[PDB]
Amino acid sequence: AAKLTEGFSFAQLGELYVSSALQWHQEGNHHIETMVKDMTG
Amino acid sequence: IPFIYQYEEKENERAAAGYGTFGYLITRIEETLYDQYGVFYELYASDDPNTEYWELLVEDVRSGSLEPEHVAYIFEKLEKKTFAYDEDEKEPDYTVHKSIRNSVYAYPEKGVAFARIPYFQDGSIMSFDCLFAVNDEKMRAFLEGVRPRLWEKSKRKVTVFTDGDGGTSREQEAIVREVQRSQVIMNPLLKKEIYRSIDQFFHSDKSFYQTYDIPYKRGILLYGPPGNGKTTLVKSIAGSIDAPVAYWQITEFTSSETIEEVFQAARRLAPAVLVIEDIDSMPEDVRSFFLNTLDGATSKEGLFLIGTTNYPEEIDPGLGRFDRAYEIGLPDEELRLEYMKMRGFGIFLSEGEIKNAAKLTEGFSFAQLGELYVSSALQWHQEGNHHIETMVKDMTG
Amino acid sequence: NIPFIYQYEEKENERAAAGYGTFGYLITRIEETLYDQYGVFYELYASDDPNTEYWEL
Amino acid sequence: LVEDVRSGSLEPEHVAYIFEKLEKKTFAYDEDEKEPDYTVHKSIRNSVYAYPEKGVAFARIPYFQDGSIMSFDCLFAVNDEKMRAFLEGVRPRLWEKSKRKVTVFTDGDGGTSREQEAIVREVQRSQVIMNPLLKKEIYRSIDQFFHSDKSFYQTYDIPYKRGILLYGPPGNGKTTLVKSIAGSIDAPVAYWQITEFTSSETIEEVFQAARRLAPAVLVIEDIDSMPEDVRSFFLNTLDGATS
Amino acid sequence: IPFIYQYEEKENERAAAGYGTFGYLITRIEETLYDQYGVFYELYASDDPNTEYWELLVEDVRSGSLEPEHVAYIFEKLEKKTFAYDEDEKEPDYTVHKSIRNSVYAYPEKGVAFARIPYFQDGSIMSFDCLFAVNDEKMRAFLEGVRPRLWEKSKRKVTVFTDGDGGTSREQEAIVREVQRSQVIMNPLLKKEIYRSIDQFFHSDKSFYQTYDIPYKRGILLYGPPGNGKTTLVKSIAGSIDAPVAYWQITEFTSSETIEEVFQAARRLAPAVLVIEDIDSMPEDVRSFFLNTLDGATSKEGLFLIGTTNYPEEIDPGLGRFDRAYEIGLPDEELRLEYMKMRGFGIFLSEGEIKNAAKLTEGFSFAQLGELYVSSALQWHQEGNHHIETMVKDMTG
Amino acid sequence: KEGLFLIGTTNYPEEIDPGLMNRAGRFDRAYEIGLPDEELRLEYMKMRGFGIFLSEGEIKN
Repeated sequence: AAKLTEGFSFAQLGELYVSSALQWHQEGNHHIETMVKDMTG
Repeated sequence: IPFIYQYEEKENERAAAGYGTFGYLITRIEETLYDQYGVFYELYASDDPNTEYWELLVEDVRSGSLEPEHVAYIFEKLEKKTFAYDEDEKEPDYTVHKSIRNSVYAYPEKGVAFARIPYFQDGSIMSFDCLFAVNDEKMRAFLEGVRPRLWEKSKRKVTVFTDGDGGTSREQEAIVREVQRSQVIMNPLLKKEIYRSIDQFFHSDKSFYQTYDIPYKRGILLYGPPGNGKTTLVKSIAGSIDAPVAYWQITEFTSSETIEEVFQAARRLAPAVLVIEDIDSMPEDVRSFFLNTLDGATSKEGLFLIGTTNYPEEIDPGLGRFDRAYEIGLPDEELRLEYMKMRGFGIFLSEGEIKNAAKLTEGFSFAQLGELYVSSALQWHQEGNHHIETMVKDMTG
Repeated sequence: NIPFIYQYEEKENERAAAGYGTFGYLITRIEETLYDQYGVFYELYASDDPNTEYWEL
Repeated sequence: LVEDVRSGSLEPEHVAYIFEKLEKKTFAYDEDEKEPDYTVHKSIRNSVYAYPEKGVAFARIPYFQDGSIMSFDCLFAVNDEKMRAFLEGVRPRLWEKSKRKVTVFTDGDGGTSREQEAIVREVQRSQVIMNPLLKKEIYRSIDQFFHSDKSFYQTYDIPYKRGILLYGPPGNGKTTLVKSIAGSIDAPVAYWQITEFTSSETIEEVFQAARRLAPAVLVIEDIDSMPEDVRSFFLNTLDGATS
Repeated sequence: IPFIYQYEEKENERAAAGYGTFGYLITRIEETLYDQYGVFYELYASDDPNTEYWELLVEDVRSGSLEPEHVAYIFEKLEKKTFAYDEDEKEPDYTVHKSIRNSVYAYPEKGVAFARIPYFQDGSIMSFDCLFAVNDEKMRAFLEGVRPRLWEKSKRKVTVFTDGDGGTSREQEAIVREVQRSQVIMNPLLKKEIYRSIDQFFHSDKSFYQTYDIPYKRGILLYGPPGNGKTTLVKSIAGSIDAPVAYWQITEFTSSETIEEVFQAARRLAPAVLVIEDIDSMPEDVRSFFLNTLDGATSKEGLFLIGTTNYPEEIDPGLGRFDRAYEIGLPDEELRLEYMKMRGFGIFLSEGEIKNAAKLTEGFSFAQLGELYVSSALQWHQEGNHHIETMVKDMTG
Repeated sequence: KEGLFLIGTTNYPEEIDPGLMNRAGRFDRAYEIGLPDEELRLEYMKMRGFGIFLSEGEIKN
């Protein structure tokens, strides 16, 4: 994920963290790469 | 060493002005509370500037709650009755009940009592708001309980802040229409995503935020082309949340001063959702200051901000300083079809007619589907005939 | 037992409340007058009403 | 005095109440304050307090005026030398207390507003992700300025002050770097909020208040948003060195 | 002819409100002054609006001067002590001394006495300022003496006027640094010329102005490219003058109203030098009015104005309405060398090194030579090494 | 009752409201106050006091 996030700010990594964590907490998996693409979207 | 003034005061001239009446009333208020409850109430505020729990008192009395008990009137010949009716508010209240001014009330289980003591001056009738308690521990527990009561009460209401020349104006409004989550017409994939934040923030235990060490706040921006119904959507989202909702109406009077007033007032209802519609209407000289309240070194927690803009360009120059910005486009066919069932086309059309009308309404905004509904409704209510295919083709052209 | 600086004790007519003597007498007389003409009991619902609408009616 | 009483500090000592039937207790809870304080304690109005070791006492004497309740703030001392020494101790006391607060100045219509908050989320230096040699040097100049000695600035008659400017695209640790400073240094930290009401009058109030806190760190977020008709005045204020 | 009001007044109802206390205090103040000094003081101002000599009284008491004698307290139980400490001023004063309010003071040689009589109202404690004298000739000589005392005291200070929204704010400051004429680094030929005016205006007998019939005022403009140290120069000139110095800080609040306030306040310290830095920062709508105060039909005397501008173009459109405008260029080699000895390069460099460094600093501003000094100082204080030739070559590039 | 005599001054006749000029009310005549010629300069220097330190020839020069 550090590689996939070239050009991210820390605040963006932090939004990535909240969104993954929510997914992990509520559904039992994180989907980290989809969310990286959602955010470039 | 010498003294110019050598006059010697009679002991009658030592008396303190106003204290003879006031000390007498306080003594009698305490004697009366003892006679009725068998405990000793003490003064904790002789002219209380706080208004929050005094407004809770009045609403408690007005609404016939059991908890506050009328203990005594102060002056036999001042008012013993009052009414809620104030001609300046949007929604009149005609409730008649025992007066607050000229009365002593007690919350006997809480150990806290209230007296609004009348007096005459210049030239109106004013009052000292006096607060009593049986001991320090009960006084503190009462204060600690104020905000949770205000919170529960504001779930049941919507609070509009309208910025004016002096400052912002707070206005509470009845939730005449409750909003189920199934009535939020929106891209399903993005509806799912937003509600992950919303449900965690408002409809779950708060431990999540401590477990992952995540600031307890959020700010999302909803943007898109005009007429896409962004405003009706945000109200619909807000209405699905089991927490007080506050609307902030930017005006031409919005300054960095109204901003701080509104955010401090919303933050008193935390957790609360704060709706900011057309944040692009706010003056350019406060926008730098505004974005700092959301992400600066002294930004605060407890608020879920939701803003709408037609010009994402101008709000968040980094487009990014809101947490997420979501595009609301025009509705595709399935959204158009949900809309038509929710708005009540099924009144006058068969399911085939709805499915068809969803299919023919390509490029239609939600507003246009609404204007279609009203115009199609009259015809069915005027002519027994709806003529939607004729009306969609005529509204496009 | 924490001392009190102020120890003067008040004679009973120092407890009189400013302006209430005139005001309460008037209210009382207005109630008696209304009773004498209509045989029903009127009481105060507002001692200085800020609403203007029904006053202008 | 209020904060000393509110916090249960050993001095002052409650000496007496003034009126038997005015308040004996109060509570800090002010709904117009962002941090609700629910502490109940002995009343300030209607009480006498003494700092026996300092020889100074306080009475907030109530009285009635136009209906409403007011007070005289009466100050007592045992002698002139005690009074002076007490006064001379006020700003060192406020200095210490300000190390454990953050001061925020927000420019409003009249002028600036001071509020003392605690940081909503504290930030240690280890949570600041940054090039270590950039980090090291930024922290070293701050840490040298307050804890090395001023043998340099006095020897060479150089005013004892410094400023650094942090810049870059948002969301990469500027704010985080700043917030890491309040916890991390033995000196107060003040934030200055520029607004559309920022004026030369506003700039004077802030530096006078900031210099009363010195040695301190003064943070000016978004210094670009300072209005144009006060920039020159701001430069003059910076030059006028209280060291 | 008839009279509506026929009520007949008891002689007790003729009494004048407040006069019974006041006349009693004045009588006792006079009795007490007689008992102590053996003369009769009379009231000359019952609530004096003048503040100048009342401030001289307070500073006299505060500074332990012998001249004002404490005569009596007014009320036994009001303050007998006070302190100078006011948290609103930049420089706190911790002096404790006898109170002014609640006291009677006399200048017995002068024959003038002061009483600040306390009273209670709304709801604070205020005072009547009462002024007494033994006769009219002494009263007048006292008044005539006020301005010369204020003048001597303001030599020892610098007064800053900062224009604000309500009006200008006067601020007195300690002369922490005295400035000898040899520390004014400046073109020698023009230094000589300016000081001809200055020495005549401030450091000589004033008869010159009457002998040649020459208005007793001056206004010079100092201009040049930015960074030429114009501001540090004018402060250095001002600090060499044995007369009160007043700084006027134009702000965005400067109007024709602040102008008149500042000039009338400076003119009270006449002869005084009035420094006006960056007169080009003043609003264009008051500039016509401003130049009239210096040369119009009702312009006044007593002031030596010194202004600085980077835009001589905009200040004095006749470029001429100031008396002289002098260009301050960048320093040539000998000025650069004086600067380096005055600022303290000789701490860490040999004379050869100074001479050399003056030679290599062509095109250097005074500020740049200053920034060179600080950066060269650390190195010598950090590395035992200065490396000026390396640092000049690096600062140019 | 009885008569205001107005005297207006300007260093910028171009910026004058033209309505002010050549009316009997308002300003009916205007005069230019220009640089002094040599005879007038010499007159000014004498009354001013240049003769205190200058000779009759130095002043003429």
